[PDB]
Amino acid sequence: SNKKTKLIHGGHTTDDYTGAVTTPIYQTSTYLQDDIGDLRQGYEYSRTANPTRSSVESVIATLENGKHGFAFSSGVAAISAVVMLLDKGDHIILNSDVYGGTYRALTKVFTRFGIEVDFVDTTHTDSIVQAIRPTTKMLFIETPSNPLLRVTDIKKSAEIAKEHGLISVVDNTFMTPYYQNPLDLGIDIVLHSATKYLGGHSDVVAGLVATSDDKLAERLAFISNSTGGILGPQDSYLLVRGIKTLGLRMEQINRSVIEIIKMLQAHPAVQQVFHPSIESHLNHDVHMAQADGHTGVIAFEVKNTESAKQLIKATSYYTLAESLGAVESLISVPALMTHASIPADIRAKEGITDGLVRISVGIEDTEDLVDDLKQALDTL
Amino acid sequence: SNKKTKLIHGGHTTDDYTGAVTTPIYQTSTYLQDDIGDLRQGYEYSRTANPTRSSVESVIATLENGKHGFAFSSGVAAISAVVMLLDKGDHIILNSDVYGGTYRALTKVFTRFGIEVDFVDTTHTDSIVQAIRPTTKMLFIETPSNPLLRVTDIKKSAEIAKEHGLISVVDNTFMTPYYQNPLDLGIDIVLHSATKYLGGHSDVVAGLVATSDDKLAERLAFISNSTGGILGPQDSYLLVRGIKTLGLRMEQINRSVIEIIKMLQAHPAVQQVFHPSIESHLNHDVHMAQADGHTGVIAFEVKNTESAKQLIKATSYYTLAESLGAVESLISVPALMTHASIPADIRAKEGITDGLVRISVGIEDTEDLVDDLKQALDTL
Amino acid sequence: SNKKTKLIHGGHTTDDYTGAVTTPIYQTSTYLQDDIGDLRQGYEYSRTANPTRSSVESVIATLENGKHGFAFSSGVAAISAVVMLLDKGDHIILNSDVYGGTYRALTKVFTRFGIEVDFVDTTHTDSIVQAIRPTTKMLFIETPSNPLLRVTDIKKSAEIAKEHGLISVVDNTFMTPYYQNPLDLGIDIVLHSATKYLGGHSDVVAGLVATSDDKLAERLAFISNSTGGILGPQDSYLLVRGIKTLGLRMEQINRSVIEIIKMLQAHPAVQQVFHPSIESHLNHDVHMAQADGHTGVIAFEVKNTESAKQLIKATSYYTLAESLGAVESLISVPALMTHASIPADIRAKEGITDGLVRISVGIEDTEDLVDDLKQALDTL
Amino acid sequence: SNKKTKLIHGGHTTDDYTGAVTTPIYQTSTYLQDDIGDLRQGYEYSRTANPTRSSVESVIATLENGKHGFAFSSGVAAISAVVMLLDKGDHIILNSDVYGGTYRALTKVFTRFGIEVDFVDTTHTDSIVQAIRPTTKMLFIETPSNPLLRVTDIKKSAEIAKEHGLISVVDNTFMTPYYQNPLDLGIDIVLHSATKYLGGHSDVVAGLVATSDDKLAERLAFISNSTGGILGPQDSYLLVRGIKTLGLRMEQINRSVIEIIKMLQAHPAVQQVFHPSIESHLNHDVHMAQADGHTGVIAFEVKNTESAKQLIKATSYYTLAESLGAVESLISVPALMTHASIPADIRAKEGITDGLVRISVGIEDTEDLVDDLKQALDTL
Ligand SMILES: *Cc1c(COP(=O)(O)O)cnc(C)c1O
Ligand SMILES: *Cc1c(COP(=O)(O)O)cnc(C)c1O
Ligand SMILES: *Cc1c(COP(=O)(O)O)cnc(C)c1O
Ligand SMILES: *Cc1c(COP(=O)(O)O)cnc(C)c1O
Ligand code: NA
Ligand code: NA
Ligand code: NA
Ligand code: NA
Ligand code: NA
Ligand code: NA
Ligand code: NA
Ligand code: NA
Repeated sequence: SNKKTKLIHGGHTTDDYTGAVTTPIYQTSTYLQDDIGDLRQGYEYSRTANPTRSSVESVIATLENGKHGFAFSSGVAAISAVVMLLDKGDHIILNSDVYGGTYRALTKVFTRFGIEVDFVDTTHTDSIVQAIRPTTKMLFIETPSNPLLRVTDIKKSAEIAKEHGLISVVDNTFMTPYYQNPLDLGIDIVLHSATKYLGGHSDVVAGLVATSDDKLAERLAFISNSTGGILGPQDSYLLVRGIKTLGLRMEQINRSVIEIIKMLQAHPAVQQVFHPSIESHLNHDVHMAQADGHTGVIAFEVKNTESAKQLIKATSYYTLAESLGAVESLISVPALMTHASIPADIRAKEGITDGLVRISVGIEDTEDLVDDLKQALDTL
Repeated sequence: SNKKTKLIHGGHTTDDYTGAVTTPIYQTSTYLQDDIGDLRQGYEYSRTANPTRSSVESVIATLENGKHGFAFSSGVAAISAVVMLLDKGDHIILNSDVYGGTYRALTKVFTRFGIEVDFVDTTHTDSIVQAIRPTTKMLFIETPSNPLLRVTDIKKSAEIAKEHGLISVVDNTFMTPYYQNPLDLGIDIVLHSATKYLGGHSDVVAGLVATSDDKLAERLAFISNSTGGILGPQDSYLLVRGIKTLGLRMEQINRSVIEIIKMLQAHPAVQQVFHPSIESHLNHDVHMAQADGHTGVIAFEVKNTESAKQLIKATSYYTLAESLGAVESLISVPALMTHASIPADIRAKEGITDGLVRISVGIEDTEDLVDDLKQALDTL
Repeated sequence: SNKKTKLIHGGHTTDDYTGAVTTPIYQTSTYLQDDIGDLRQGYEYSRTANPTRSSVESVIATLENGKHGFAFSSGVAAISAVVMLLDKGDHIILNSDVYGGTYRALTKVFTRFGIEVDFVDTTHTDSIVQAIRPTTKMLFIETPSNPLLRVTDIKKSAEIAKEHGLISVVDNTFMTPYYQNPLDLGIDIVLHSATKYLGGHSDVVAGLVATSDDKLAERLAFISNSTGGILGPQDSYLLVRGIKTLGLRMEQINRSVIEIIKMLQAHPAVQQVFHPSIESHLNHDVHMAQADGHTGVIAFEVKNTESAKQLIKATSYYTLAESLGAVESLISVPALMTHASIPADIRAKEGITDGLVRISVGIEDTEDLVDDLKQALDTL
Repeated sequence: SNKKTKLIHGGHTTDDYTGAVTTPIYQTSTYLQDDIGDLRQGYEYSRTANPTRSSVESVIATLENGKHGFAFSSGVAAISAVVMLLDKGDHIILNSDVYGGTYRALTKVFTRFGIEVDFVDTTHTDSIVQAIRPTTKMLFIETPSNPLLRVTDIKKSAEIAKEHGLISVVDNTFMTPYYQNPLDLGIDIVLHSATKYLGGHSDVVAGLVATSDDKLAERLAFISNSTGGILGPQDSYLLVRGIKTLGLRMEQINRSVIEIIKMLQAHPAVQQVFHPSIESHLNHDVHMAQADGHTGVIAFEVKNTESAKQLIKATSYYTLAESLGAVESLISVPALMTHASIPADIRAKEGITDGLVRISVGIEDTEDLVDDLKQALDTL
């Protein structure tokens, strides 16, 4: 029925055999066959299928309202598998500010295999239509994006993709299936870095993919089996376990996000704040139309590198580390940690200023997170 | 010093911090930074590097006498990473009877990305020289191969590759580093399905890669980080644990292999036996020159499908399952399980007869394995 | 600062060495010594101390505002260790309705070792004073109790224990440290079946003990080391992980508990409801004075065995299984599952009627849990 | 049939449900019941029984030729459970040099519960007969003992126990079931610290118990369920995995033991050597009558503390750490590490001289272990 119930009872996460109320961890590579070709429960080799992996695959399919789930050894392994649906000479349209690892994979790996990519500003969906070439096969969209949280209209992207025969893909990592369901809006394939919110505890690197399309699912299964970027059973188990509390975690994070944004907007040492909940944010109305909650990632401007570093030193409850979606609140400086490759003038042009801070809101008490960040900002 | 000592004390498999005599399992995705960019021990994000994965990587590099190790989510993920060293338009020479998963990946995935492949009979190394095209970049060799155990001269392959500027790769799964060290013979890259002998216990799917080449290592690290087919920490730990007993297991397997082959050659219901220890086997002398032991995989002919199936039913200690390198002895019928896709007439032409049986010798008592298989053959 | 923050940042649950943001899993039994007797970080043998176990021990000590934590292989192993603080001839006072496993251990194991026990109704604390013998050494109190949720005044129990030289112990399983802190009220020792709420995911059997008393801690450490009921590192890790979401889970459970109790009190097929939040419940005022929330365990009466069984069959979201504190809502019938040993007439006398149902409220959506249980009650 | 085959195929270590060739890890606390009291496969609560624990229990029962197995959180938890078969006023006879942890448990824990113990020299079995009191209920024997490897006649001990109505117990840790089977010689109960050889990889703390006696098994099951010192599922799994290679490891260790003892006896810086394989060792003939191999623990005398410490510093392949039965060879000095509590004069009287060295032989190459220890002895 409701979302918090579906998180607990959706998917197959018990043992039919013993009745165990959690998925057994099948730390195994192969399976007895009673006769040649007769598989007791359909398992024959863990790369092809593993019962613990099958459990987390059924969870993500259920939560995204798809039919088929796939678990990969990382988010970028999921992305790489989806890109390998295409051939040399095929073309992909992506949003201009995709995740750095996605940008790296596409422009430094798959470009050597002859896949062509263009990065366009998808906040206006007619820019997608202009970029469509005769060779375009795929539209790949993150929303909201990192680190400036640009929003793309998912449903219009799906219609454009359908009209032009494109496979549509949404990287739904930042919103999670608790708040945004791209398959319900016509998207062909949805994927996640489960390393972030889904696992939720900073202790699994994993990617998840769901689709309702039988033929796309069969092609993904073939690629997964052939290139072998499969999630292991122990990580599959920890993913299933972490997903149980996804709703509670996301709701705590959202309460804190609202209060933190009020504080940031009021504070004199903060300039621009980037988050889709802000009413003046581009495509705010579009985000509310396609999601019923918010990501915990917020970016905001302080004055310069020195203020950003002192902010980090002065906070007691914001932890300096890579990644997002932890139970701890995380803090980082994109210009130094994710975009330090880009020359400074182009960084500034894109809005990645020296004093741009990104926080990933965790599940600490709301008042503590607000008060801690405010008192640290007061030291500026 | 000697091999069994190096298995125990080679690589870094203790905890410098606590002194723990086994590698801690870092079930973690990210790492505190004391200041922006300052990593306490060089770790920042588990996809890029994880201390448990680093441990198994240092073991495989040590055991193969290389400098750099890489752990992937499966054997075929390791193979896929190595193939991705090449670009569209590049050409690969492989032995004609490569592992089915390798054949599938190359001819159904990477061919769509414009990598060109030819499968040639490398048992004569001048067939490699004939196949070399202006676009050839890589020579990929398994030895001995599956399921007929064809042997390829590793050292001459390495010289040919050096002379023509080719990256040379050996799939060393069947022999393990305990018996065959391709990097010592001039090969650029050695790889393994650690799913088999290295893990040794049928409970991890994993691939391992080693090289001494700094620049190839840097390219593999970039591909691993970008396409994300990384082995998880729990599987990395179980791999390190299984490798400790590799020498004892391989030596038990070899004692049984010798006795089983004597029995098979003497038995009237057995026709041809395929194994590199047989003196009339093609390139027997070459195998002894490049290895100091034997794989546990043996193939042999019985009369037909019915005899093969009754053999399986009559054995008490041979287990019908996919994979090899278990502690249990495994039995299978290639024509029904690995080559059933190939039309029957071409199967017979290649020597994959209906009555071709493959066994993977385990670590059960030698006399039991010999006696069990003999009494089952007597029922034919 | 506030409770939800302390759950995330309290205790030592990172790796000082690598910076890993989660506790490494030390699957290890022993530790290198640089010289005889010099331990790098104080570890020498995992039974005596293990760094992953040390992490969960520091969490429970922090959450209960104690100084010393201890992790055992189960709740009853923790209880057994605490009982072994006493000698033959010593006497224990416990509440009359202690957990069945505690009753079993005391009256069928430790009674054979000459420990004497009396079970008294501690809802009136003067009954403790009357039961105190010259040989009494320990007062052991659960509050609230199972399955009728009787409440005992913790602070008065602590004063009585101090006045008469008794070691005071509270089994704080049902309330968790999120809502009730016995050490802050003068109790000597607090313990938990971490199998329930603390782990929270039905996937660890474990006991935890905390104290502020240096000398009691030293005696518990000696008993733990000597009788060896230690929690393993993998379970220790999963406990630390589950505790992160304890606050969010308990708060969801409490919202559902309030609404479910309203429904139960209004429903015509329900007679008596047992829960400390009900204002007419014995020692309701005492519970509010010593706790700032509620357990998720509720008991209530339907008509008979048949109604209880049909209730179970008609619910979609209440799961029939043993244990409590899961993310799933659990349902059971004490007279058939925990008290079937007791003759029926004595069952009825104690209030364990045939139609007494116990539910453990999980973290499903509140409206679903209320509506599901109501519609099932309507079928009666 | 033969021992190495029984190690692989004995016990139930596959999944009947999926066919998985390894035991699934049931990281779970509780189990769905289809109706009240109807258990799908007999499981209801993991403390009472867990399917992964059940697997390792069936292995130890099979390997010791018993009927019932029990897995505890440590060796001393197994010992404590067996001691709790007795009541206050009952008396136990143990060998005079039992393991220090066993001595500690008995004389500092269970003595407070009124169990009486006498430690006698069981190398002459008539000393057992003399020590038998009217209150004696149990005979507890280690053979061979630590650190001087005294041998006790198991079969005569069993007959004495039967004649006088005693429960007989053998701590079979040092020999393992691969070489010595006390239940076959009439002993009632056999137990192990699986922390040592059985796990074999220094990464599990665990105890195992086997018996053929239905009534003793029922009493052990009740004590295990009631005091809760149960082994967890992950450790149970690693135990099952480690036991697979027990035969190969023990045989490698035995080859090295023979050669090392030759070297030690010939070396001028070595005085007495203690090991049951030495023909002049007390009860050498008795050991050969009840075992078909040897423990890897050897003790030998050098001159003094300084020589012992320099020996440790000069070895490359002997590791200074607590415990035994690792894949690594371990070295220690009892007078400083296990018997430093005992005054020096009594240490010397018992034979625990300052220069007494204990080694636990691992699975490194035999020639390396011999040569390394010899060259280090030459520096004396
Ligand atoms: C309610 C519920 C569903 C239905 O989810 P929708 O959001 O309506 O698609 C599925 N599974 C479970 C377990 C549920 O409780
Ligand atoms: C002997 C030894 C080596 C050297 O191995 P080679 O085969 O000579 O290359 C390396 N590491 C360890 C731990 C050794 O014992
Ligand atoms: C707030 C806080 C504490 C203090 O907890 P009290 O309830 O005041 O005893 C301890 N640790 C952490 C991490 C905290 O945030
Ligand atoms: C041979 C064998 C046995 C019999 O063992 P004994 O030592 O004769 O008691 C039991 N189980 C298996 C799997 C065996 O192979
Ligand atoms: Na479900
Ligand atoms: Na669709
Ligand atoms: Na080493
Ligand atoms: Na080279
Ligand atoms: Na902390
Ligand atoms: Na106190
Ligand atoms: Na078996
Ligand atoms: Na007997």
